[PDB]
Amino acid sequence: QGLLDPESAHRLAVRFTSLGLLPRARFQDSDMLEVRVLGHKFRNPVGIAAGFDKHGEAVDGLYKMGFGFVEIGSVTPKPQEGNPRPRVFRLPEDQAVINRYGFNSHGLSVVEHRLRARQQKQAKLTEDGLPLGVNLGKNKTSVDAAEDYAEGVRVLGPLADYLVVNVSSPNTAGLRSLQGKAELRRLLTKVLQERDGLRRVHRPAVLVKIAPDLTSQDKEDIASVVKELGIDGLIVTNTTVSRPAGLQGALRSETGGLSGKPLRDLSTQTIREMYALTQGRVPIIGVGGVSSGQDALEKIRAGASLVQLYTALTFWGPPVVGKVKRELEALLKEQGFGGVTDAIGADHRR
Ligand SMILES: Cc1cc2nc3c(=O)[nH]c(=O)nc-3n(C[C@H](O)[C@H](O)[C@H](O)COP(=O)(O)O)c2cc1C
Ligand SMILES: CCc1oc(=O)c(Cc2c(O)c(CC=C(C)C)c(O)c(C(C)=O)c2O)c(O)c1C
Ligand SMILES: O=C(O)c1cc(=O)[nH]c(=O)[nH]1
Repeated sequence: QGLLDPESAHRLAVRFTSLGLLPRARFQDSDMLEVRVLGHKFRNPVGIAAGFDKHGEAVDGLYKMGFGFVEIGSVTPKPQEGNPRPRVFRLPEDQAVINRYGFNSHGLSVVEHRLRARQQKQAKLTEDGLPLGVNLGKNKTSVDAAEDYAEGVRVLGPLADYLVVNVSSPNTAGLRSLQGKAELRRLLTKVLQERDGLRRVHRPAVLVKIAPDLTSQDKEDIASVVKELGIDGLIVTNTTVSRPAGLQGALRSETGGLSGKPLRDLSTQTIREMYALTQGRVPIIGVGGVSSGQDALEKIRAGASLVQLYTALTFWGPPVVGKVKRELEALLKEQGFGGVTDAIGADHRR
């Protein structure tokens, strides 16, 4: 996969994963790694971040890889092609990636039928501690962003353990302004009303996924709206449009969202701030630059109940999943935690 262009390599990775051609992971999850949050049991706290399986093609292969939960998407209401290629760039010297896909999506109807073909299989997986998240986006030309998200709630909500209102892609014009207070309250009120209108066994948790580039005011406002409306959780963070000092990759000045190691601590600090602003009462899924057990535990101690990764998988391969989990269990023991749950937010209680 490293030898092809990055997008072609990704498509080959998705196809290979979907076929199950990867040997089943050998790491057996210990009880120490179980987390109960968002109304569900998670066998382990390490998920695949949105973007790897944009269209829901490889869910079962990803569980076989050892992920404790899978998030697909972002999915847009209508199919759309995204930006012209190339739109994904490797920064090997930084263990980073820059992408500007622009919400390439098979669309709600195609993804709906894909998930329906395995809906009862997923119900059993969820009951066994392996939940499914669905990340919702908006079409490029849509005139009414809230209605795009409402359509996603109605169509894929009934197939999801949790939904993500992705208002933080750097690659759709105007999207991140949906993170402002008034716009976000109106958008999330509509999303939650649509969610509440689904039948009980088809009613997912709703989370908001936020950028790492927010001002202090932006974060205060998001925290306020999340508590006012009863939003079920936050995903922290998407990719960054910043370019931290010190990037070495030749492609560092490509337009797009930066992921991987240069994002890691910006993400951890955003988790830390959002946990404090919500008094530790709002579950956080922490994501950005996780490639080791230490990376995972730092985000958990900062306030994350669960973590996700994507970019590290494309540098270290499938073994990184078991590596993170084994290192995490060892660090929890070394630091005197009974399990993941005991470590959530621990830095704030020092
Ligand atoms: C190529 C690529 C595509 C992505 N697509 C999406 C997406 O469609 N929706 C979304 O919410 N996040 C998307 N992300 C963001 C990731 O879910 C994650 O938030 C971010 O990459 C940081 O995690 P990482 O450093 O482990 O990759 C994408 C990231 C990458 C690298
Ligand atoms: C869009 C971001 C992006 O997404 C990808 O999916 C890949 C492919 C890829 C990979 O998925 C895995 C993980 C292997 C699986 C079978 C799932 C890899 O181990 C590698 C390598 C070199 O080891 C790999 O290149 C990318 O290169 C990039 C830049
Ligand atoms: O371009 C996309 O589709 C995309 C990239 C990214 O980093 N984040 C996101 O939410 N969408």
